[PDB]
Amino acid sequence: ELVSVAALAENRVIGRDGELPWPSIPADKKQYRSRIADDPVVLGRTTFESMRDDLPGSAQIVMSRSERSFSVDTAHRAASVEEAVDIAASLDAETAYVIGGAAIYALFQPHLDRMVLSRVPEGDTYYPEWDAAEWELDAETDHEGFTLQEWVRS
Amino acid sequence: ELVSVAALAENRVIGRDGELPWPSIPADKKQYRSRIADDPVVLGRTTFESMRDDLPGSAQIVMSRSERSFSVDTAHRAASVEEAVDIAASLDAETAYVIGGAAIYALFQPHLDRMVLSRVPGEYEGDTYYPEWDAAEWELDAETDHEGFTLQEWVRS
Repeated sequence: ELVSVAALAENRVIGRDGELPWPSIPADKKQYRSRIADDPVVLGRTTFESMRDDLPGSAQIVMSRSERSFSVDTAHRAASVEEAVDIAASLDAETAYVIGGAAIYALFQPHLDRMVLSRVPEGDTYYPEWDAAEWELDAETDHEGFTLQEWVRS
Repeated sequence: ELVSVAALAENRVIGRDGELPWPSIPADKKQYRSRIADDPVVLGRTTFESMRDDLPGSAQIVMSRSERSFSVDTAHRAASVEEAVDIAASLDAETAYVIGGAAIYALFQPHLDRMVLSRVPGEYEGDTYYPEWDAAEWELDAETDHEGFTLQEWVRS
């Protein structure tokens, strides 16, 4: 299954300028990074290179509008949602996570099975709006700085 | 203002592996083609390609990965929502429409200002869908019955 990890405020903002409107949240950062640590990740090309020191999962399916060969042996290039899913399927992935950024989210949201949202309580980039009546809140653990929600399709 | 125009059955289906899944409705097509007639139209490369004999507004902002040469005097290229708004800002346009396909409606949904949606009335089988939208975020500006569909104009809250 296809699932996205995202931390977003009440107005659905995920980013202002470049990154976070909000400050600290290491509770959040421990959480998501543990979550995706052993399964394939799907990410924008700039987020990939913004994490060259500490790469996000089992592998990385990198969304590029351009053909790219990578340094890392675990990095892959996908040009579409379909191609990404095929790469993860060739990896024998059980699940693959969509961690950012905004264009990638919008793009994958129609194909998403589950959503691990960190509800944070003014910006330009956004997490896509979902139908509240067509997703069941599977879990809602209260945490430090935010409140983690896993949302499944009905 | 960015505004989409789409026709979907119940299930939000907008197609089946090539074309419309529902048959007739030329009152849809007349009103949709005339709607977008003069303003710029945001659309995909394959949707543009297929529409080459007709072509929907006065200038077409073609959303594609590849940087492409287009020998059509006004049919621009875009690699993002942002670039696509810049180019319509450049053409002095008031309104920019998203004609789609499915991936493009998705990419433009968090930026939309309006949705102009024709609700074709039965359930159909498909594979390409128009995106879901939160009930709390959108207000229904108007809704009219016509033959074979009902056009809805949804403004954001």
